[PDB]
Amino acid sequence: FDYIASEVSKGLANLSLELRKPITFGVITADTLEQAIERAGTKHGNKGWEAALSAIEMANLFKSLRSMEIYEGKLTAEGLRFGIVASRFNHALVDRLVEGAIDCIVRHGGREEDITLVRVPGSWEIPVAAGELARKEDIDAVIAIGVLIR
Amino acid sequence: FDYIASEVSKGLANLSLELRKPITFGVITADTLEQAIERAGTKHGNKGWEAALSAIEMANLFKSLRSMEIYEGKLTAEGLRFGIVASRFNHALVDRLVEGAIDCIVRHGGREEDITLVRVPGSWEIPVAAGELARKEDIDAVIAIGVLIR
Amino acid sequence: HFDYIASEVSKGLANLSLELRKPITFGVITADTLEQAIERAGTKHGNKGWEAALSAIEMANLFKSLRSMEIYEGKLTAEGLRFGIVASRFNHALVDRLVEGAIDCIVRHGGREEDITLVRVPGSWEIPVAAGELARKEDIDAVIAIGVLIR
Amino acid sequence: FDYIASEVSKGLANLSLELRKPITFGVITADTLEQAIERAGTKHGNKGWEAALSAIEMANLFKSLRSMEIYEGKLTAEGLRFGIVASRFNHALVDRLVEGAIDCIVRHGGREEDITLVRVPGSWEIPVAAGELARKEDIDAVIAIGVLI
Amino acid sequence: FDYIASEVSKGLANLSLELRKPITFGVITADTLEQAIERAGTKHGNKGWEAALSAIEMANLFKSLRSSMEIYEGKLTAEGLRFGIVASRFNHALVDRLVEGAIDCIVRHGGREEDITLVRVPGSWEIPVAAGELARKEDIDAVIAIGVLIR
Amino acid sequence: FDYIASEVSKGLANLSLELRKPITFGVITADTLEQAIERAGTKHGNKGWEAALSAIEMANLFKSLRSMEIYEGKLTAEGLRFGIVASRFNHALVDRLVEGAIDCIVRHGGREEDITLVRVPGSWEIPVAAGELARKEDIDAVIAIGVLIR
Amino acid sequence: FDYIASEVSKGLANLSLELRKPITFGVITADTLEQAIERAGTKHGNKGWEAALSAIEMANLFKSLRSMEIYEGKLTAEGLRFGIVASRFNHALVDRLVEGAIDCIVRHGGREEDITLVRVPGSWEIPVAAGELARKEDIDAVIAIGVLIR
Amino acid sequence: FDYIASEVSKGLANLSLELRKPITFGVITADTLEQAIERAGTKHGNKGWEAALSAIEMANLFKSLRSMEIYEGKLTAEGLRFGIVASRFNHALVDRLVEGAIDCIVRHGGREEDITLVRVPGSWEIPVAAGELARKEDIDAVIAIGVLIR
Repeated sequence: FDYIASEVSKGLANLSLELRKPITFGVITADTLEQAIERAGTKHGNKGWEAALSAIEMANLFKSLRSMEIYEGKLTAEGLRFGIVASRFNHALVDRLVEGAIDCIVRHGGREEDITLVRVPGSWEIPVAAGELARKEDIDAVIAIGVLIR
Repeated sequence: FDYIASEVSKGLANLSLELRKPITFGVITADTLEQAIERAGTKHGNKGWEAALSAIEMANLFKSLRSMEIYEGKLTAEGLRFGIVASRFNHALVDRLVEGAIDCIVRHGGREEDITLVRVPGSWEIPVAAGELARKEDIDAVIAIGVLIR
Repeated sequence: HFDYIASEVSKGLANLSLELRKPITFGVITADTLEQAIERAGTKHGNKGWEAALSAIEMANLFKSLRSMEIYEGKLTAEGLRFGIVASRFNHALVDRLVEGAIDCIVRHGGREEDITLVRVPGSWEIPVAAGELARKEDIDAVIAIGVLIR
Repeated sequence: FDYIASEVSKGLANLSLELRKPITFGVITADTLEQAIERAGTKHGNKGWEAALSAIEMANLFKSLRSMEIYEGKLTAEGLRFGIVASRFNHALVDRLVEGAIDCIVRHGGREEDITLVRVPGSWEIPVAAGELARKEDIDAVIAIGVLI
Repeated sequence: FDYIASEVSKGLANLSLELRKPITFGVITADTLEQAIERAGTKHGNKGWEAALSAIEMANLFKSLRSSMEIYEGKLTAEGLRFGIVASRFNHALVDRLVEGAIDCIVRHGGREEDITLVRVPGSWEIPVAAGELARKEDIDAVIAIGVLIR
Repeated sequence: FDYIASEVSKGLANLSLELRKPITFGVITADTLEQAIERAGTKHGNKGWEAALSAIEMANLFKSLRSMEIYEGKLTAEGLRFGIVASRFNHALVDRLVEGAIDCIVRHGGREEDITLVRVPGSWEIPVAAGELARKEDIDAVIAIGVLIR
Repeated sequence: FDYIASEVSKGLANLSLELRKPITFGVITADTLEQAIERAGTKHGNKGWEAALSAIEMANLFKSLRSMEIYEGKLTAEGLRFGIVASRFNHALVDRLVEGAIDCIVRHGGREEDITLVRVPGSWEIPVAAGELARKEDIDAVIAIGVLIR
Repeated sequence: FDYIASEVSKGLANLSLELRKPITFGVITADTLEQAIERAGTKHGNKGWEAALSAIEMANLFKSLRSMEIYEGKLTAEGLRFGIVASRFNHALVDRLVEGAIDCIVRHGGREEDITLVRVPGSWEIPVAAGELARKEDIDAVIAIGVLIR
């Protein structure tokens, strides 16, 4: 449970730096399933909801980036395209996180036609699968959603 | 304390219903300054930030109102004008809430050019000032920011 | 501020009903513990949404027929009437239960889901101000307010 | 838990002040069942009887008003018009209260032809229902009858 | 209290299956008059109100019965339906309340008082035989039996 | 008791503000009989006497209103037309308070020809009864006399 | 509870004998709610699951029935049509019971389009509704599902 | 002592919202006379002094009201006209508060020729009396001064 968590963290960071595209680390790491529930305990501040919010800000920031000069990202998600990769194990909480992230995009102006969802068997395969979506020229940001119970 | 809080709450409610304009009650009431510090710094976001978010949703919902039909408020505030009333007493926390409210409105797309801010000396004078801002035609939402310490 | 909100909600809805001259049912569950809200949302015989919708149908028919001796009362045939439901978002797990119960009662009494307008609000404070617009719309015959207040 | 009781009391009082028309508050408030049963008895008469008597007295006072001048109303209700609004909850006692109220109006010279009765299912809907009869120009007095357990 | 209650329940059930027509068992069986008062006092409506509601639902269900899977349910719109009611006479203090509740339920649910037939019997022993005649009438869509059984 | 007292207080206050006419709140709110007896049987301390005196000062204030300027009401009751409403329930103390109020006005120069008395069956209908007396242009002040036993 | 349970059981038995069609008695009789929870807590298939299995076997038996010869029914659900009467009372447990019956029929190869489901208000109305379901020609087996709380 | 305090608070708030004119709530509510003294314990921060300061700011704010837009009131009280209503009961502290409020106006530039003082018998009559001054077109702000001992 330690190898997988370390590897996915390293892979996501390396992909983001190499490909120059925002990747959000929406991965739940909990030792107990109860704590994993509390990370998405019926609150609107779900892990997927917060990750989607950060992804929208990062994408808008890179659109402009690519007194003094101040750069920051808006939350206007309209006209943007996002990719989402979700793990399969323990899908009871995974589905909740996916719904929250999709809700955040739609509520802030995103369209479901520009949202691509990919499902993977295990969290170990998240980085390799997300690499394809990140390398796609028609993707502005990538959100990785998973759960790791120890 | 209790009487003042009751007066401002009923005053804002009466103004909202009569004037037909969304008004958010971003007034934090606490018996101890320690509780006020908790409700002002880094707990689940600034209360002014939360109140600004609620005001944005209500403003868009009213704009829309102007199977089964479902009505909901979009969180994008492009072209929506807002008015903020802030107390002066305990400006250490009041300025914190004003920072959160302005940050929410600006980062959600609303330009700061259309934001009007009015300062009042005490919490007792919030309803009367909001009575003028709400009666202005070019105001789409009113946010009241105040602190009540017992 | 549970007490302040509950008092404000009751006062606002009552004043709206008198001023706007249109029935507004108060389907709000006020509880201090989550268990009491679960008890009312468990549909042991019927949830408050079912009961509030039932009362609203009679009120709409009564005003339809009103607007020895004379006795005025409303029937429970909900066909041909349109309803406006305002649902809070806080504790939406129980709110969805109440909304489903109210819709079920209206549908079973001859109503159609096409003639039901649903409005979502973020907080209980925004229930009165949002409900006012639906009541002012002349095509709406009744207003149902559904919400939960936990202390 | 008395939010409904507070709302109906405030609504009725404000209606009377706004429209300048007498409204009688014949509502029994009791958290226990037996006290409501006692108030529906005949030891002091039914509350509907007392409410109807108050409406008659107040209506005559309004008609007369609109050494020291003294204004008071008689208990004769010939030729007047009354609007009675009653709830259905706990109708086992509400029916007797309504019967007593109508009995008082009829036996005090009033005619049932002018008695207009409005039926509501919940006590929350008493003020809004009264908003119609009270706004009618041909209603001399409004009576509100309800039970709150 | 024992034999009479068993016979009336068995007789109504046998008539319902034989004639294939809904028959509601609105019979209050109590060992003490206080229990009768509990079922006579308003508990979300009197037993007659519930019995009439059940009769309406069953009648519409039979009317329908005579995408993924066919689901049939009964609506509460009693328009154009004819009902027959049989009631006992003993303990008429509560019996009149029950029959008034049942009549009020049918009327307020869109039904017309013209299409309601009422038959009175001296004791509960004569309920099944009268119910059989009303059920065998072709112009009857449902039968409601109202009675009280005090031990 | 609680509902009746709150409604009477709010009703008289709203009528006074709306009609801009002085109205005195001479209502005894006691939980026990002895307390009301003390307040309606004080040695030269009748509440009706005190309420009438207050009405005299208010009327003299409004007649004038309608270094620095100072406005005050003189305690002379001459030339004032009063209106009095008296509850019928618990008439034992109501009559005492009415007599005390009449004594105060007459001993200050009031004429019984200028006092109009109206009786109300219950304390609930005091506000509506006083609402008509205050609406006559020839009435200078309104005095409400009532008793509330808990 | 005694009269209801006895009459329901007797009526269903008489209907089965008269109409010559399989009717299974999936009515759970309990004094308290604990017996209902344990018998519906997906132990190895609820009462509805078992009743559906019994109905399928009986339907297969009558398909062919209606040295020595031995007749028995297999556990195939293809080509068989079922009607289910479900009580509305305590629908929180009724849904689990009816779902178990549906799962047994579907997983035995049965198709959902042959299942006709009807809801009844009370347990007393179960026999009369079951009579119409069995009397229809296109119905092969009848399942009665109800909960009796004492 | 509770009815009077609630009624005067409601009356002042309603008058301010209805008439659109600043009204300052300089009313002392203390359970003990010692605490009432401490609210004006020889300090320059008296209740009347603070109320006058708030009144000056509110009046200047409304004069202008009737990057972004920021509105706030100055303390320049010159050329303004104020009305003061003071209760009579317990005048030992009332006179101190009145002197403090007058001192604040004069010290910040106000003139005694534009200050109108009205004295009322009891605190219950403060709202009705203040309504006249508030409705006067030659009054910019109204200050209500009173003491309530419980």
